[PDB]
Amino acid sequence: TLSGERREIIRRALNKKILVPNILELMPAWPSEFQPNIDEVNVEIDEWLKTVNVAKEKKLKHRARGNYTLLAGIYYPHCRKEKMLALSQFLYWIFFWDDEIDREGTILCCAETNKCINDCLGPEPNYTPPPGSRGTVEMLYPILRDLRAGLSPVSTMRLKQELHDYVNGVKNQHLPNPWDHFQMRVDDVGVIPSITQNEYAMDFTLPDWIRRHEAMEEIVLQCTKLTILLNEILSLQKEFRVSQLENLCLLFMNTYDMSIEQSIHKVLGLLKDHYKICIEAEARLPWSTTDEKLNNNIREYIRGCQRLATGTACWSYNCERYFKLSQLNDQQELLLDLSR
Ligand SMILES: C/C=C(\C)CC/C=C(\C)CCC=C(C)C
Ligand SMILES: [Mg+2]
Repeated sequence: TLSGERREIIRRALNKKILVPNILELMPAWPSEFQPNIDEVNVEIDEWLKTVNVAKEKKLKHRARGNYTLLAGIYYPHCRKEKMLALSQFLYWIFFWDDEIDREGTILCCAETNKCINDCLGPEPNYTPPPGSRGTVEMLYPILRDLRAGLSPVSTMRLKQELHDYVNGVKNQHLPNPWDHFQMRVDDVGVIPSITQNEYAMDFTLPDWIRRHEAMEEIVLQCTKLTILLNEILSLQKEFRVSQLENLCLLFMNTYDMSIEQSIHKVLGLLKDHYKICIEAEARLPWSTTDEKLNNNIREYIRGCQRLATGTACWSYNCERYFKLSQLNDQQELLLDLSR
């Protein structure tokens, strides 16, 4: 039965301590940087959060442990400070929304959220939340409006589809097979809208014909996979402690009777594989022989993709969403601790 499988995983992983190498070292060509106005933007974010209709203690737990302005600051380290506000607000939205979301309640929330996405990003814009909107939907209307104000319709269409994909993936969601779990996250994970928001952050539009080029599709895919893989390792302690066993490390343990150490090693191996694929795709991009602006846009778009992966790791090593920062030693090696 499913309960026997879950119970045995818990039995095998309980109280295990695993030292994880610094994941940033597995992506050595891709540097991590910090937007220089994070503190100033956080002051704005704190004033804004007072107006958000999410419980005070919940907003504060996210602000304290997640501190998503820092995440935006690492995703978008070269944007101007004026862009940082909407970018930080969006991350507060998606984490609040994911937190707050009972099959009926989920279906209703997803429908109201998809409606907001259509209202704000679709061909007949309406930025006014319907009366009686829940807090995590009401707050999304002005965020999408502000993002759309700094986006071409080309980029807006991609953001719209990507947000629908995220919301519908949440709606749709034996222990599962590890590869089924991985592929589901590759389709469903909320990271692609962050790649598109680099176009907002750096005020440019990547043309569709380049976005659809096999090598650019590959880079987006590889960076999505890399972000998932490192998140599986970095979130293992958090998820195991609330008995959320659908973590890739535990699924490798279950399906293949791997030890927890072997399974983490396997995920780290996949990270290195997909990084090398990603790097090799750059040579195949349709770089222009003449157009500096176009090539700067291609460069910025792929740096945005790479920063999703390095930035999610770097942020995880600089906040307390996933573990206590005392669990890092002086080499940024993480001592996971699956105690309860
Ligand atoms: C799966 C979580 C991560 C890869 C961390 C970075 C992800 C985002 C910034 C958007 C996803 C938001 C969620 C609440 C899952
Ligand atoms: Mg996770």
